[PDB]
Amino acid sequence: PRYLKGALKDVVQLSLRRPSLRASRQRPIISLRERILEFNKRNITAIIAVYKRKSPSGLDVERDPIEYAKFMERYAVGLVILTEEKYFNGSYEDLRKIASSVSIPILMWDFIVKESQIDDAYNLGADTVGLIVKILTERELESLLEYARSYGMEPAIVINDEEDLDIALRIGARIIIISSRDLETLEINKENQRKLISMIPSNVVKVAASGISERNEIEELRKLGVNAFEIGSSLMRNPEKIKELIL
Repeated sequence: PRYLKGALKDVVQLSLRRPSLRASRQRPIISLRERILEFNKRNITAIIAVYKRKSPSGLDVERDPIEYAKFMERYAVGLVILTEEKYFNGSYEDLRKIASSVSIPILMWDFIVKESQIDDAYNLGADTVGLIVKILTERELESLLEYARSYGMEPAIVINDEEDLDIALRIGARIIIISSRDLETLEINKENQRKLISMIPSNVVKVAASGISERNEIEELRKLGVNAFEIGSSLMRNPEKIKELIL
């Protein structure tokens, strides 16, 4: 991984130390990219609902994974499931459980740093994974992207700045997550997010993340070319906000 410090470095040490999992995948690979695109053509708002019990940028929510997933199934273009243990209190089990209960596409969000964590996604039912630029060498990032593709997965590439984005373009990202929230400071910059978005080619699926909270924002960002929307903690709090958000 890259040279790091503080909370980030600590997540990446744990992730490297993280025990693999034995299991057989019992679902098909459902592409997140392809379904975002269907929603666009179908003129339906593409919301990606996140599941997380805890995050550094919210208060803890105790809530049933399955009940949440089954509920979002009626509405969301897909689900993000956190499986990072320390900072997000997530588990592979949340993934397994939800994966056996819904058949919308599932992205596993963790700090992915080695092949075996990709094996776990696959083995557990995840349709795809988040690859984090700020965390990986160009080499590792290219290496794990190829590896995810060997299973049939098309990973999302998560970005914050122009350097991130340039490296996503290097590897030929097909799906990019543009987060406005900095991993370290937790500062949100929507102005920087908008510029990043303007700089991304049309042929690439663009998902805006962090900070989104109302249909007007979603509408403004759609006019700017955004395809789908990762929405987290507020849906954890109030899952039925998504009916409002998809109008």
